[PDB]
Amino acid sequence: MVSQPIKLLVGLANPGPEYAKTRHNAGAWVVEELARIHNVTLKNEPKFFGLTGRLLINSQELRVLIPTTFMNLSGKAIAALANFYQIKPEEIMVAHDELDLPPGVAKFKQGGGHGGHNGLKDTISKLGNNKEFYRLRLGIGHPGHADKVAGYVLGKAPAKEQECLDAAVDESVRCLEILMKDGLTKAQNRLHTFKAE
Repeated sequence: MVSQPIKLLVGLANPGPEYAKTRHNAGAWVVEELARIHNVTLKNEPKFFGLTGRLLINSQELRVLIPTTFMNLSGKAIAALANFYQIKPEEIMVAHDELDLPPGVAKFKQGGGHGGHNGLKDTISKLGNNKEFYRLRLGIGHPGHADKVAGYVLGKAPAKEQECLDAAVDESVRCLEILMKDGLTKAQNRLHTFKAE
């Protein structure tokens, strides 16, 4: 129950209103919703290259971060904040859009590659070439063709598809609450049975 590894939750993003509802900001959506439910307004802290907060959830202290960097420079923010607060890579969960899962699905994972995701790739680099941070993989689906991936992830999902996304965001937030109460195994056990329809 009370033991779980996460001290910092990061939602990857590109900055500003034109990118806010693009697929590549899916991780930020999770952080935004968790903050909203827990009555925290994020603070722009230039020292941390991002928007930051602190939540108390089942007596566990959870810091949150939405970088204001380019997506490919996300690691600057994550490292700056984690090094200041003495948070290890293994105590970070990074929420991000996942091409290899469909809209409406999300999964937790420890470690792994970047999958060609520019934010994950920088995060690995800037955390001392350490892959062993946790991930919240928010499915966004994948276009046919490799050459279309950048355009796809920088696009806005159409309405019905966005409903599936928003439903997975919602469950992901519920399951982050469960992570903080019941631990990772039970949180994962619930999240991995979810599929938005």
